Amino acid sequence: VWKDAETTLFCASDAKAYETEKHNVWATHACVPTDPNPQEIHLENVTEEFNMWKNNMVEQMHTDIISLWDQSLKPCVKLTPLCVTLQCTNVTNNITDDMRGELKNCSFNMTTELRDKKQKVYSLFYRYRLINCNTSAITQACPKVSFEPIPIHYCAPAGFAILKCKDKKFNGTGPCPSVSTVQCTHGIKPVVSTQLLLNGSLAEEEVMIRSENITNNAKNILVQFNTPVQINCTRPNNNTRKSIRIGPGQAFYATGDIIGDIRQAHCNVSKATWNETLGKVVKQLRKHFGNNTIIRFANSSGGDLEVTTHSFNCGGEFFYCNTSGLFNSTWISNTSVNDSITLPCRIKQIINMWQRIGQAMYAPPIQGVIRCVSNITGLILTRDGGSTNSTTETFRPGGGDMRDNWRSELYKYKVVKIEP
Amino acid sequence: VWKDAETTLFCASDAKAYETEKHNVWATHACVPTDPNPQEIHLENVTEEFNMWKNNMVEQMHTDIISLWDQSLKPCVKLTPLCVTLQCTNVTNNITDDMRGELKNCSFNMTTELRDKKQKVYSLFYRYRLINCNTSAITQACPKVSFEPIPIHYCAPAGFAILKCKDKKFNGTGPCPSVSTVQCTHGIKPVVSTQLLLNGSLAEEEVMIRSENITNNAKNILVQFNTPVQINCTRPNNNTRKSIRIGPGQAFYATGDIIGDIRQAHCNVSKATWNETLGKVVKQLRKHFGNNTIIRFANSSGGDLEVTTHSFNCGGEFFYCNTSGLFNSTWISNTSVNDSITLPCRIKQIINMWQRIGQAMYAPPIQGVIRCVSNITGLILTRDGGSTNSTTETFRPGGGDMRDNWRSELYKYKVVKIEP
Amino acid sequence: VWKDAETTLFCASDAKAYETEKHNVWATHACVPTDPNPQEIHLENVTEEFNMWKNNMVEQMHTDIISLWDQSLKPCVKLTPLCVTLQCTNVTNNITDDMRGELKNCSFNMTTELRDKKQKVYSLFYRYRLINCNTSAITQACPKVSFEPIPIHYCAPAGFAILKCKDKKFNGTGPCPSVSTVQCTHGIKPVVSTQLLLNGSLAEEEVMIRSENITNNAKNILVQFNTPVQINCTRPNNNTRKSIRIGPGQAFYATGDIIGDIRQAHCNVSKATWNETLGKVVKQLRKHFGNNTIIRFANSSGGDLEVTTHSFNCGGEFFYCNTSGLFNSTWISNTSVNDSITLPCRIKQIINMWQRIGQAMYAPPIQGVIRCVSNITGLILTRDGGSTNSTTETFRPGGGDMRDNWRSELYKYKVVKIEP
Ligand SMILES: *[C@@H]1O[C@H](CO)[C@@H](O[C@@H]2O[C@H](CO)[C@@H](O[C@@H]3O[C@H](CO[C@H]4O[C@H](CO)[C@@H](O)[C@H](O[C@H]5O[C@H](CO)[C@@H](O)[C@H](O)[C@@H]5O[C@H]5O[C@H](CO)[C@@H](O)[C@H](O)[C@@H]5O)[C@@H]4O)[C@@H](O)[C@H](O[C@H]4O[C@H](CO)[C@@H](O)[C@H](O)[C@@H]4O[C@H]4O[C@H](CO)[C@@H](O)[C@H](O)[C@@H]4O[C@H]4O[C@H](CO)[C@@H](O)[C@H](O)[C@@H]4O)[C@@H]3O)[C@H](O)[C@H]2NC(C)=O)[C@H](O)[C@H]1NC(C)=O
Ligand SMILES: *[C@@H]1O[C@H](CO)[C@@H](O[C@@H]2O[C@H](CO)[C@@H](O[C@@H]3O[C@H](CO[C@H]4O[C@H](CO[C@H]5O[C@H](CO)[C@@H](O)[C@H](O)[C@@H]5O)[C@@H](O)[C@H](O[C@H]5O[C@H](CO)[C@@H](O)[C@H](O)[C@@H]5O)[C@@H]4O)[C@@H](O)[C@H](O[C@H]4O[C@H](CO)[C@@H](O)[C@H](O)[C@@H]4O)[C@@H]3O)[C@H](O)[C@H]2NC(C)=O)[C@H](O)[C@H]1NC(C)=O
Ligand SMILES: *[C@@H]1O[C@H](CO)[C@@H](O[C@@H]2O[C@H](CO)[C@@H](O[C@@H]3O[C@H](CO[C@H]4O[C@H](CO[C@H]5O[C@H](CO)[C@@H](O)[C@H](O)[C@@H]5O)[C@@H](O)[C@H](O[C@H]5O[C@H](CO)[C@@H](O)[C@H](O)[C@@H]5O)[C@@H]4O)[C@@H](O)[C@H](O[C@H]4O[C@H](CO)[C@@H](O)[C@H](O)[C@@H]4O)[C@@H]3O)[C@H](O)[C@H]2NC(C)=O)[C@H](O)[C@H]1NC(C)=O
Ligand SMILES: *[C@@H]1O[C@H](CO)[C@@H](O[C@@H]2O[C@H](CO)[C@@H](O[C@@H]3O[C@H](CO[C@H]4O[C@H](CO[C@H]5O[C@H](CO)[C@@H](O)[C@H](O)[C@@H]5O)[C@@H](O)[C@H](O[C@H]5O[C@H](CO)[C@@H](O)[C@H](O)[C@@H]5O)[C@@H]4O)[C@@H](O)[C@H](O[C@H]4O[C@H](CO)[C@@H](O)[C@H](O)[C@@H]4O)[C@@H]3O)[C@H](O)[C@H]2NC(C)=O)[C@H](O)[C@H]1NC(C)=O
Ligand SMILES: *[C@@H]1O[C@H](CO)[C@@H](O[C@@H]2O[C@H](CO)[C@@H](O[C@@H]3O[C@H](CO[C@H]4O[C@H](CO[C@H]5O[C@H](CO)[C@@H](O)[C@H](O)[C@@H]5O)[C@@H](O)[C@H](O[C@H]5O[C@H](CO)[C@@H](O)[C@H](O)[C@@H]5O)[C@@H]4O)[C@@H](O)[C@H](O[C@H]4O[C@H](CO)[C@@H](O)[C@H](O)[C@@H]4O)[C@@H]3O)[C@H](O)[C@H]2NC(C)=O)[C@H](O)[C@H]1NC(C)=O
Ligand SMILES: *[C@@H]1O[C@H](CO)[C@@H](O[C@@H]2O[C@H](CO)[C@@H](O[C@@H]3O[C@H](CO[C@H]4O[C@H](CO[C@H]5O[C@H](CO)[C@@H](O)[C@H](O)[C@@H]5O)[C@@H](O)[C@H](O[C@H]5O[C@H](CO)[C@@H](O)[C@H](O)[C@@H]5O)[C@@H]4O)[C@@H](O)[C@H](O[C@H]4O[C@H](CO)[C@@H](O)[C@H](O)[C@@H]4O)[C@@H]3O)[C@H](O)[C@H]2NC(C)=O)[C@H](O)[C@H]1NC(C)=O
Ligand SMILES: *[C@@H]1O[C@H](CO)[C@@H](O)[C@H](O)[C@H]1NC(C)=O
Ligand SMILES: *[C@@H]1O[C@H](CO)[C@@H](O)[C@H](O)[C@H]1NC(C)=O
Ligand SMILES: *[C@@H]1O[C@H](CO)[C@@H](O)[C@H](O)[C@H]1NC(C)=O
Ligand SMILES: *[C@@H]1O[C@H](CO)[C@@H](O)[C@H](O)[C@H]1NC(C)=O
Ligand SMILES: *[C@@H]1O[C@H](CO)[C@@H](O)[C@H](O)[C@H]1NC(C)=O
Ligand SMILES: *[C@@H]1O[C@H](CO)[C@@H](O)[C@H](O)[C@H]1NC(C)=O
Ligand SMILES: *[C@@H]1O[C@H](CO)[C@@H](O)[C@H](O)[C@H]1NC(C)=O
Ligand SMILES: *[C@@H]1O[C@H](CO)[C@@H](O)[C@H](O)[C@H]1NC(C)=O
Repeated sequence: VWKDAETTLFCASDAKAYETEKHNVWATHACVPTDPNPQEIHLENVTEEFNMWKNNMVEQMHTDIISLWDQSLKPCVKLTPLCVTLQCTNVTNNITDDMRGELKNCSFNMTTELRDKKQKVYSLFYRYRLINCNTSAITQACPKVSFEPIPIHYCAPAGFAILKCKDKKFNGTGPCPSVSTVQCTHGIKPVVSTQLLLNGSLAEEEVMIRSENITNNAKNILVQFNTPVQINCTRPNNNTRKSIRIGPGQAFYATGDIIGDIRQAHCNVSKATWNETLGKVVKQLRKHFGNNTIIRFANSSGGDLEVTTHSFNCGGEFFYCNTSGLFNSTWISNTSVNDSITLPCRIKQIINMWQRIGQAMYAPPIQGVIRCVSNITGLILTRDGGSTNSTTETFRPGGGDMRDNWRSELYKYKVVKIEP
Repeated sequence: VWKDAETTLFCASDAKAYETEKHNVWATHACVPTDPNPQEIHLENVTEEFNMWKNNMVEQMHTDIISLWDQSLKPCVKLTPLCVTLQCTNVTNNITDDMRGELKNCSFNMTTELRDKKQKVYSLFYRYRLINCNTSAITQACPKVSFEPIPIHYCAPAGFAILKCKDKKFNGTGPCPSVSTVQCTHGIKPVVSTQLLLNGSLAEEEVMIRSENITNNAKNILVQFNTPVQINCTRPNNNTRKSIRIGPGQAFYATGDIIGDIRQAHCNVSKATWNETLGKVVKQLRKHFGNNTIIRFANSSGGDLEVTTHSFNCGGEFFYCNTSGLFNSTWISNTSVNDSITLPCRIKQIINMWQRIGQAMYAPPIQGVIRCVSNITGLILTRDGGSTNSTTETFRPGGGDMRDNWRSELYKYKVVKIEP
Repeated sequence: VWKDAETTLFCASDAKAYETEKHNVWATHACVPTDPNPQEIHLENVTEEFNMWKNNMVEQMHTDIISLWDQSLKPCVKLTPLCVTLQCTNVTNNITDDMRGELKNCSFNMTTELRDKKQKVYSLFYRYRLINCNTSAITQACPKVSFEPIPIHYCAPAGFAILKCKDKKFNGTGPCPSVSTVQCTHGIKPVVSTQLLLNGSLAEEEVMIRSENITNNAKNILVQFNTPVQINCTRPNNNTRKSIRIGPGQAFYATGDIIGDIRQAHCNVSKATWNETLGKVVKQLRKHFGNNTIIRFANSSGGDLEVTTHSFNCGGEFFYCNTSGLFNSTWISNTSVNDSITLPCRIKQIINMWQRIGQAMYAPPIQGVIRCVSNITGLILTRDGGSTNSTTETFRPGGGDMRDNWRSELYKYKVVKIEP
């Protein structure tokens, strides 16, 4: 007897990591070390039926990680008071292109100690007077933290197992020949991004495309790669940490010292991989739903900054990248058709977590010149509903609900229970 | 073996209701649906001894509901800051009877956004300058809530039962012939009122009077009816909801728009029922402790507004009703002796829950013209200690501890445990 | 089978005490009464091996009591706002010795009710204008509390026991002949002090010296006495309680009324006991590690006020005592060698609990003339690393981590588990 769908997930993690960093603090507090036994061991026959996209385990891991995020919001992060009005100026003494600025170094009036005293203080805002924040601001900061995803294992309890499709070619709703039962997963990393999977897991054989409804264009298409497309992101913006402890309740930072004239925040994607991978993707597409069609990739359709750009994190700052460089190639149905692609990005401090309960700020980006090298492990796509007179199919970057990213990770795990 | 008194109560509730309304939110969070099995099934003989007024289950349900009320106090309700001074005026441009006003439309100075800015704002106070609140003010309000009692079932756990006296005529301390054992109650509604039971449960046969000590006038007398006396309460006061979200931490309302000039807030009790019921009550009284006596009913003896009036709620506002109309009849011992009784009521926003930890405000009464039809299911009485030379007995409305209302509801449930 | 080290401790306590006092509130909330059975009963043979200083039970009781202290910090204690600047003066109108003052009666400006009104208010500071507090101030106060250690028993759960060395002469790392197993301890009192144990437990036979590493001078030496050295502490400082409730959120006190000109805060230690005890201690020392050496006792080496003085409490105020009177005797190796010792002490309101999360204030010391008689049950020592050419050994008062005080109390308890 195998019964499914039980919100019960054990956890596993730890080696050299402890506290400080918020991910490390979280894994430390919610996980125990693992054991290198796990045998799974598939048993002969025992079914061919499965459906990864109707897994409530995903929704569990999701709501869990979010609630944990609030549990991190509790102690140090400051929901108040200082955001009122900002006396900002610009570093531009001559100008072209009407740049203005995303980053501004500003002056302020700040409650320090005692009653109603102020001192002149530096403040930076990522996006002149006023302007403030809109109706909420939690400021994370904190003395000892950081933000790098840490491997988290999901295990089944006592009297429970987890079946796992080891079939390389799964239709997602469908015929699976090899079912095994593991007690605990290998350890999943919590990478929060859109459009591409960064870090994550690779396909064992060939590139695999997966959709909950290949006809319904509103449903996402998790495209998993057998190979990584490079992406090196260097944001050489510089900020010097100054945490002025002037008052008991108050804990204020001061960023925006020094110089260096860094261009925005910068990134690259490395293309050879992107050439073969995109060609092979249009190959898979044309060997699935797309039989004879020229495939075109336009950029994001529009929306919130988290939706229009590849919004991901390089350690707690929220990067937004113009994504035209990833999606600007028309793939000819007839046949297939040192330089690297350089993508324009921006660092944000003010992000909107949760629902609107509050905004989250990583206030003192420490040091400067911080490059994050990543492996493009993925694509999340939504199809642009087209016609058949166009003799072409258009595909756009979609996403937003990270639960889709977990289905893209939790695709081979379904918690099940055993009965005599 | 049957051992009693265990603070362990399972709960049951839900059908179409979900969240929003605070009662709905509570039942949703503290209850699971029920099953329409329950068989009770009385067993032949098995005792005649019981005592409803020494039940700690009542004290449990009570403390539970109150703690739950604080659990509702947590998220949205605002204990601070704005109550300081009020710049109020009156709508009276000509006058008789020196009415002044219970309700006032007032002007204020309000922290909106940023640092130390204000804007002119409407404010209403239910009860000229100043005056404020006394040393505490929690303001409930909230975007999605309401307040209507929701059926809550109390069940016994595993290895436990609940004996239930199905005897129609119980002396309260005494001889009960039919004991049954149910797993879960039919579902009790949390009606917070004094003097009368509103909604609640009716007596199966005749009117039943119940007292913990019929000699001790300090002990309450729960008079349960076999029939409901009508009470229709129309408060046609009008208030238009304006919730100005000016600042992140601040959430302010604005009531007191429009007009219609409604007299106070109004109510009615329907009398024919009240005639027969009161006659029958003096009948029961004269067939119990009152053998040969003329029975008179004077109004409340005095005290806090919650004690002098029939303080009940029509959806979160606290109504206070002049109760002379209910208790103004002298019942002659000799024999017995379309018009409806109309009662004067007032709506309050500022109530005192708990102990003095804080006052509770339902700040934006939404809409206007809100009529609540109710069934008078009850009387809670205290006797006026009289003499025997008066050749009369006087009875006054008492109450205050809602636990008495639960004994008036939890009268047929006593949690018990089973042993071999 | 006996396996050790399980963070599981049952608790026991209560007789006549209830709430109010914080210790009473704590024992009331975290303990159930006990039973006067406990039989322990040693069993013949069954080992000689033990090690009291590697007990994680101590660390458990410690972290528990501290977390409980924060749980007391929650409701009434005020982390804010009023500490800004103080307008203080002195009662000295003529002077010798440049005394200044530890205690000052001061004037202030205080938010009372409404918006931005103040009234002239008395304030006392234990340690002229300004000065305030440094970067945190929690103010305890509260309407109904106090602070006197209450006996707390530690018990082993189900399937667990606690072995107990009843050997009078234990080397601490070593050979123990009599092991017994109790379910619950006799009840340990939470005395927070340094250098001396006050209240606490006495040795059954002779004076016993105990060290984790008798060679390592950095390790503490818990010297347990078979007899108490007296210590009577009379602080006849007077303060009159005035709690002005001016505003809803605000709860302010007012101390520093009346007079009496009490000298600081005063104390005594009674010496005859101290004579024999110190002689016997140098006896034990010379019969252990000190074979032929003149033993000298200098005062505290320096540090925070909690480290330099015998920092203990007389009911919630933190006393600091000049400790030269305890350690000023050179003990001749050759042979041994009504007046009472009077020690100078100071009462503090501002103490630093925890880590630096915040300072704790007992704000209104109520009444005046409060004498606490105590039994000196102890010594915590650290050795001054000397030479062998000096032909003398010097010993200094050390301490600070109260866990050492619990090892000094939890010395005969090690929670263990049983297996077939
Ligand atoms: C608590 O207990 C107390 C008693 O202890 C109860 O107190 C009652 O409170 C209610 C609420 O206010 C009172 O109701 C109002 O009564 C007003 C006076 O009514 C008397 O006089 C009228 C003549 O105007 C008379 O018709 C009434 O008797 C009628 O009803 C009885 C049965 O009850 C019946 O036996 C009679 O035959 C009468 O029925 C005739 O008239 C009816 C209309 O009134 C017709 O429907 C029927 O077919 C027949 O022709 C009674 O003697 C009365 O004026 C008020 O009516 C107003 O306002 C109502 C809203 O509150 C609204 O619904 C009505 O339509 C009406 O509005 C119209 O008229 C007014 C002015 O009359 C205009 O301002 C409006 O603009 C509107 O105009 C329209 O109609 C005009 C005339 O036709 C026309 O010109 C115009 O063009 C428009 O078309 C209220 O009904 C009640 O009086 C109180 N009772 C007592 C004993 O004092 C209370 O019930 C109880 N509470 C509860 C919860 O139970
Ligand atoms: C801070 O202040 C500084 C000054 O202190 C200021 O400096 C400017 O910097 C910018 C960027 O380098 C310069 O912009 C470029 O100007 C080029 C030259 O334009 C002049 O000549 C044009 C014709 O030249 C063509 O043909 C001639 C043969 O005659 C040939 O030799 C040339 O090489 C070239 O082929 C002429 O059209 C132009 O005048 C136009 O505009 C003015 C108004 O500004 C108008 O009045 C005229 O009627 C006419 O429309 C001018 O005289 C220019 O070629 C170049 O344009 C190309 O590149 C841009 C992208 O960069 C394309 O958008 C465009 O389509 C062309 O492909 C570009 O515009 C500018 O010249 C400097 N200003 C001066 C005075 O030197 C900065 O703006 C300030 N900011 C900063 C941070 O530096
Ligand atoms: C953005 O802002 C960030 C800050 O938020 C800023 O960070 C800088 O990062 C760079 C690169 O890592 C640092 O540069 C290095 O600085 C080293 C330390 O220099 C300090 O101390 C010097 C002496 O130190 C010796 O002795 C001290 C004890 O006294 C001991 O602690 C040290 O370990 C060491 O033994 C001192 O001379 C120096 O001050 C010099 O310069 C200042 C002006 O800047 C001048 O006022 C002084 O008079 C003096 O000349 C400073 O106080 C330094 O050792 C090191 O130098 C070696 O390496 C470089 C190559 O990297 C060689 O060129 C050089 O010959 C040496 O071998 C190097 O210079 C810098 O310290 C950080 N700044 C801060 C504030 O921490 C980034 O620069 C900014 N980034 C951008 C993009 O703008
Ligand atoms: C806003 O301002 C307006 C004015 O702009 C003002 O209007 C008043 O409205 C009220 C309520 O309707 C009126 O009060 C009533 O007055 C009745 C008439 O009183 C006059 O006459 C009295 C004797 O009349 C009797 O006999 C005569 C024949 O002589 C006969 O026609 C009558 O029908 C009646 O039978 C007389 O006593 C009285 O004068 C008394 O008071 C004045 C001081 O005010 C004093 O100086 C006199 O010496 C004497 O004591 C007056 O001249 C009156 O009958 C009626 O009283 C009965 O009812 C009330 C309950 O309503 C009972 O309490 C009382 O016991 C009686 O049973 C009542 O008092 C008043 O007349 C209006 N004023 C004017 C100027 O017209 C309002 O006050 C303001 N407020 C609002 C919102 O409207
Ligand atoms: C408030 O104001 C009042 C005034 O209104 C003021 O009162 C002072 O109170 C203090 C404490 O009681 C007094 O201090 C003592 O003074 C003693 C006397 O000193 C005088 O005489 C000294 C010599 O006397 C010796 O020899 C004579 C014979 O000649 C013999 O009879 C005496 O008994 C004694 O043996 C003399 O040296 C001294 O003058 C010295 O100092 C002044 C400066 O002040 C300097 O100019 C001189 O050159 C010289 O150095 C003075 O004339 C004194 O004996 C005593 O000292 C002993 O005790 C202290 C400890 O208390 C030791 O530290 C010291 O080593 C000695 O053992 C002590 O100093 C003082 O006299 C009062 N002042 C007056 C004017 O009467 C307070 O200060 C104010 N405060 C309060 C709260 O009261
Ligand atoms: C430090 O400050 C604290 C305050 O925080 C202060 O505390 C005082 O503690 C002392 C000692 O315990 C108290 O002294 C006692 O006060 C008793 C009460 O006196 C009050 O009431 C008197 C009458 O009371 C009778 O009737 C009332 C009802 O009316 C009833 O409640 C009582 O129980 C009792 O039956 C009243 O006369 C008295 O006022 C007198 O004095 C004031 C000036 O102080 C004057 O203005 C009045 O006109 C009047 O003369 C006061 O209001 C009192 O009964 C008691 O007296 C008996 O015992 C003493 C010996 O102890 C005998 O000498 C005396 O003859 C009586 O037998 C005693 O005096 C005092 O009340 C506390 N103060 C406060 C504010 O509570 C300390 O003094 C300060 N300590 C230091 C070191 O400075
Ligand atoms: C998928 O979507 C299409 C419409 O886009 C619909 O026709 C089809 O029935 C859907 N499949 C499922 C399983 O709902
Ligand atoms: C970034 O570095 C990796 C190797 O670490 C390389 O494969 C990749 O091509 C680089 N990215 C670009 C755009 O050059
Ligand atoms: C990047 O994308 C935006 C829309 O998201 C588009 O308008 C813009 O032209 C693109 N930028 C580049 C460099 O192509
Ligand atoms: C607001 O304005 C009123 C006068 O309209 C004044 O009495 C009051 O002091 C003002 N309050 C503030 C916040 O200054
Ligand atoms: C009931 O109250 C009366 C006094 O009012 C008293 O005489 C009687 O003993 C009481 N009964 C009980 C059970 O206490
Ligand atoms: C209503 O009751 C109050 C006392 O609570 C009494 O003073 C008043 O006279 C009564 N009012 C009416 C309308 O009878
Ligand atoms: C309170 O008054 C003092 C002078 O008595 C002054 O120095 C101080 O600034 C005042 N504080 C406030 C709140 O203005
Ligand atoms: C005790 O400390 C001394 C150094 O002071 C060292 O020589 C000895 O090895 C230590 N013993 C243990 C058990 O570490």
